[PDB]
Amino acid sequence: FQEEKFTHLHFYFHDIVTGPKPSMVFVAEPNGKVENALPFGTVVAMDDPLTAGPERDSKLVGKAQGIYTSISQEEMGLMMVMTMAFSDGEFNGSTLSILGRNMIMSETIREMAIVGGTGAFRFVRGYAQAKFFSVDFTTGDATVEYDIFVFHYKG
Amino acid sequence: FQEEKFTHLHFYFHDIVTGPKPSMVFVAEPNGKVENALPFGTVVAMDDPLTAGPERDSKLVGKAQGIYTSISQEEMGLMMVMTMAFSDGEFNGSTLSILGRNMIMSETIREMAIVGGTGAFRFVRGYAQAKFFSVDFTTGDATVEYDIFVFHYKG
Amino acid sequence: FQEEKFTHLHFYFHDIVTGPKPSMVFVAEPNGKVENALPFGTVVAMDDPLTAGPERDSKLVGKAQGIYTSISQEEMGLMMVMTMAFSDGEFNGSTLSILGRNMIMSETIREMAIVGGTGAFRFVRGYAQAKFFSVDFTTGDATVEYDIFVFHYKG
Repeated sequence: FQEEKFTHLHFYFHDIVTGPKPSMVFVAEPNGKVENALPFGTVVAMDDPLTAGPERDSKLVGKAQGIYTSISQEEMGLMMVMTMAFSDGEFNGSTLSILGRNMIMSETIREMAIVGGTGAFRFVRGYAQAKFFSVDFTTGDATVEYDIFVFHYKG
Repeated sequence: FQEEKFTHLHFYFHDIVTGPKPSMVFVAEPNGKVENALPFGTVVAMDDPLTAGPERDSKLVGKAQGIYTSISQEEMGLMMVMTMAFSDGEFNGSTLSILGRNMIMSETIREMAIVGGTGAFRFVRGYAQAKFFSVDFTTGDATVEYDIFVFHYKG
Repeated sequence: FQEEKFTHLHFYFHDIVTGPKPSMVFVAEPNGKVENALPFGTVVAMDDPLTAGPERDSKLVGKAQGIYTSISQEEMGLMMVMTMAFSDGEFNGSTLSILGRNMIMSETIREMAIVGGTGAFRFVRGYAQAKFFSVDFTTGDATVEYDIFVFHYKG
């Protein structure tokens, strides 16, 4: 391929459901609630911290902001529609966009396309691989390890 | 163009509204219901079978999973935000992403960009053409013929 | 880069909240209403005119159709999930897709990736820059200047 730059991004995504300041909010629950899962059709909006380490209080490097939707009638699976926006590193203000299926119950390493980027990631080509560091299905709290491989151009 | 592989995909998308196990669910209906249409602002989540033939019981080849939104005040038109995920063929586990307008009342052949892909379709370039095989606007039941033309790389 | 065509698009986006025929509708308001802002998790569907000039009654060149979501807990910021569809110009029926963060309170020039296109914009590569012409946060009425730079191919 012809891109001028390659970058490996590695960080941890936190969906914080419990506690006094959750990172998300239910947008729609057309099938109500069920224990340990999000019923088909549930939509959640997220403002989720991205950190350098698995720990919530490790260095904040960005936010994953968007919505996820429960899109499977047979198991819990999510559609992620979101940006990853970076704020304390080598591409402050730059973003990556994701529109990807996320089969959190049946795939251990989950691939999502990078469908766009801005700033340093204008015209980006790339992909993301997500895997759990920790998940509690009774509450929804999750810490998700991301590796993103992006090919892009001079800023 | 420079891609190493080309694939023509051809299948049928089923939005099943009637019957004992619909494939979709209303997420939001801010303008209620109207006969034979989805009012502006309506959002539906889908877990829609993709089959090799027009018949519902023909070979299941994947699922179209995501949301569609009624986005026109003047006619019924949809925005599709979804993945197509393939499960019984040459690219099991691979997906394609669509973020496209879908003017089901005023275009007979409807083009939607492939905005991303995974697995076999990592780094994909392509487009989809959709046209009705059958539609019942009084219920919403629809069978939609898809041709997708994708350019991609070795797995 | 290798594209055969380049096009500079310039137009004005109107989100019309006040008046007898708003261009949008609230889809979900999980955190209710607040003065001068859209609370985190709010989703709006839009059928927004695109015009050649800042004036609402200047030449209609297309529609921006999709949803925007309030995705920040700390300031008002939007995720745009939408198509721009053109109707009275050099690419009638063609569309561009956007999946981008839109930090309307903290960035004066806001970049969004073009994540796909159709028709004349099949296989497009490009980006959008948005900046206010006018905004009234007490009502939500906004006129937004867009420049879009797209690289594409013969039709």
